[PDB]
Amino acid sequence: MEVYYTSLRCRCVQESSVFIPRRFIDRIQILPGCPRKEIIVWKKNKSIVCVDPQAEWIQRMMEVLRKRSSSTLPVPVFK
Repeated sequence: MEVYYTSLRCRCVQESSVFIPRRFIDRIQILPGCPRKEIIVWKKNKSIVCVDPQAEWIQRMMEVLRKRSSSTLPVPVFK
């Protein structure tokens, strides 16, 4: 799915829902002036893609990355 936004307030005018495998992704920006949330994917081949925030795969990948930023911490020590 591809969505086009006549709106002039957001930098993402065109969003895609097509799956982007994790191995080709460098980084993902989350933007909560623009009245809607944006997810901008920086691919490993220097291209940029705005992603449909409602796509299932991107919600699943974000859940994984958020759960991992607390799972590779050093193991605390007590007493």
